[PDB]
Amino acid sequence: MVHYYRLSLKSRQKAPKIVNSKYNSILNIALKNFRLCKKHKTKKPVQILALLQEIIPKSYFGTTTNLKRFYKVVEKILTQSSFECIHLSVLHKCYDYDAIPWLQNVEPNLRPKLLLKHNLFLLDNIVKPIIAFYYKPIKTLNGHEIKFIRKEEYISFESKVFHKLKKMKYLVEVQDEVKPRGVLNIIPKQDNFRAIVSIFPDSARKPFFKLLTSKIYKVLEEKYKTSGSLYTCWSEFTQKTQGQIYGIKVDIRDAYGNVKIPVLCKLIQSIPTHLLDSEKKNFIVDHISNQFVAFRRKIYKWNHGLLQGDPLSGCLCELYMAFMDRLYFSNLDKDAFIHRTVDDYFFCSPHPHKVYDFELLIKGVYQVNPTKTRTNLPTHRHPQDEIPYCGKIFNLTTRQVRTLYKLPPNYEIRHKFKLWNFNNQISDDNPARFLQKAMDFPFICNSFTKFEFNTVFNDQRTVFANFYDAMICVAYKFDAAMMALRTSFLVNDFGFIWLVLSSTVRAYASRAFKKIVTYKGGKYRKVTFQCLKSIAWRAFLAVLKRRTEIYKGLIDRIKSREKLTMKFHDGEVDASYFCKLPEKFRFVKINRKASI
RNA sequence: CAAAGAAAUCCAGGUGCA
DNA sequence: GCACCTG
DNA sequence: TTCTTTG
Ligand SMILES: Nc1nc2c(ncn2[C@H]2C[C@H](O)[C@@H](COP(=O)(O)OP(=O)(O)OP(=O)(O)O)O2)c(=O)[nH]1
Ligand SMILES: [Ca+2]
Repeated sequence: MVHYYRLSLKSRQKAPKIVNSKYNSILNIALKNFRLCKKHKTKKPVQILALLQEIIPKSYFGTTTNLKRFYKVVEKILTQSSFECIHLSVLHKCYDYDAIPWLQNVEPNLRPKLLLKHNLFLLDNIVKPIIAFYYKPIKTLNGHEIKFIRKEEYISFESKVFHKLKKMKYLVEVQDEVKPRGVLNIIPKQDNFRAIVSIFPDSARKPFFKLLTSKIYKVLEEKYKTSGSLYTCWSEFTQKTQGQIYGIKVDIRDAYGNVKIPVLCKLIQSIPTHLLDSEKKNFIVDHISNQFVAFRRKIYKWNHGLLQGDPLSGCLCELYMAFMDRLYFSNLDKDAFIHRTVDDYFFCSPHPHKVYDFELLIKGVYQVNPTKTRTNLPTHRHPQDEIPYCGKIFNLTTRQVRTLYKLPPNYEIRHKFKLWNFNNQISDDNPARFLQKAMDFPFICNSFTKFEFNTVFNDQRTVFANFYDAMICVAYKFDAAMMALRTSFLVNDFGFIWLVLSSTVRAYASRAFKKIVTYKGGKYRKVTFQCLKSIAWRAFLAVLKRRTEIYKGLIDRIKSREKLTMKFHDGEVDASYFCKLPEKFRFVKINRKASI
């Protein structure tokens, strides 16, 4: 039933001085060296694997190659993603049992069991504790990526921010007997920070909060102009605009923090009575006026707009922005396009000065985050025709929409994928089931929308490009799962791989084909299932070719068994885009190596 | 002083999947 | 329930 | 880098 070992540090344990009789005495040496290792702690940087080599004697491992099996697991811990696991059997399979000196008295029957127990003891009582002793795992919020930060460096960063917040009077200490609603967490955010409350899990008032949220959204639906969907707005705008489109995307700085609580309170109190009780109005006003958080053994009032991480802040920020929109961003020209997602505005017009006027208007009403502004206005510093907005890239010149992929340089793309689920575990002899979950649709489904696959404003050229890019992601997930099979399942025979990949190619082409038919428009010429299959195969080939030694036989079947010919039925499509990794995808890191 | 342990990743909405 | 996305 | 709780 229990197949997985979690890589996360939370599973660590307090080590004893010695082990009991049924554990072998060899661990006492590592325990002794472990305590001695901490007495030598230096601010100077440390390499964990080097430290373990001073802690765990070679004689524990027997052969130096048996040591490598264990340390490969540690290296995975040092480079883990959120939720990542390994198979427990990795801790005892294929070890050289004849060469482990402290097992030579145990019967051949009982050896693997004992090695699992001692390896687990080392990992849970020495390895993970020594990592946690030196480092703090920071969840970076780019996929499931984790970065390990020296504790001194993390505390120093956190103390800078906390001092700012007190100095600005955003955080004000109250008496320690005031009850807080959660714990303040300062998360690193690309050289900046995100102050959130981690809300205390209170399941008693969750139904009440859902009720209040539903009430606020009914106020919004009933009393405020409901914007068309982003897709409908772009479709109608591109259809009626004949010239060059000009446009701007802007982002509000510190959006929740700059909600003016006195204005929001007045707004809530003016909601009509049939839409919100007097008690519920008073409850919300009291709720957002008295925000109390715990931090480092003290209790603070939060006095900077709405607390990020409180469940009610979401619908209340929307209420505030809808009000701002009614006051300031309504009755705009019929010519123009506008759409707002939370604090992000996308404004376009065929008239450049109207885009300029909108920028001036938005900058008078809000404080803008100027690092996030994107525009093709010629007067601006670095104009560009591709505007990122709501996870898509809108090309103002060609009117084409492409999926936005967030892949910084030297980003390990495996951090995007959740290959292991501790609640739904898969046996080490069921590699097929592991791959089946890895190739399921939902993780990539946001690249399979009407934005990518319509032929209303998108040409076939960009429909095919969107599909190829999505299948590049799928192929990278397949590769990441394959790495997991060989290092954790220890799969020897890979016969079934050809079929899963064939079924996966066909399932994804079939999903794209249906979306293309559903969202067909005037730019549709001819899209064939066969052309989509060929594109999907070429995406896999482009990714598999990054490890041609491992995938040589697989690459060779693809080329000898599958038709890779692409009848685009559109002379504007460029075939060479489908013969190589797109540039955004060409530089992602695919080899994991510990740095700490 | 020594050791041990702790220093808390949350929320709304969306796509959907099956 | 799952696993992605937006802010 | 702090805070408890125990040698
Ligand atoms: N609880 C929570 N709220 C979030 C998260 N991401 C965004 N929000 C909410 C609160 C932010 O104020 C608002 C705008 O999102 P941003 O990502 O633009 O952050 P912010 O505007 O706070 O700061 P900025 O100056 O743009 O870096 O959306 C999140 O991960 N957790
Ligand atoms: Ca913002």
